[PDB]
Amino acid sequence: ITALETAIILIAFVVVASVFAFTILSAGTFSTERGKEAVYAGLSEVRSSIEIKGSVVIIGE
Amino acid sequence: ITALETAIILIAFVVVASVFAFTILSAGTFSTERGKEAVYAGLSEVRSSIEIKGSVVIIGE
Repeated sequence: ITALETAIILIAFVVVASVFAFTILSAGTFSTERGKEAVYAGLSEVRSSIEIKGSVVIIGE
Repeated sequence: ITALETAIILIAFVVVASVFAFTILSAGTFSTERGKEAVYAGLSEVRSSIEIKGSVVIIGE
């Protein structure tokens, strides 16, 4: 007797673990993507800049 | 577990540096502009003298 039912719980747990493992794999991929994008965005902002060259001229009507 | 955690803290520190960096850039531009005004202001004052020519005359009522 004891042999047969042990099989059922045996399958039941591995299926749950596999489904959980699949979710972690998908979740981990999204997290890394978000982190990578943040670094690229930060570097772009620091680099961009404008400076004024020469004197300012004003024209009277 | 440690992977998912580390992404969240990592983004937090990058954003803080980005905001701090932006503040420095804007702050530094103001300082340079103010320093430049002083030199032009100083030079203008030195050359703006005036001089008396001739003799002084008084008219009797």
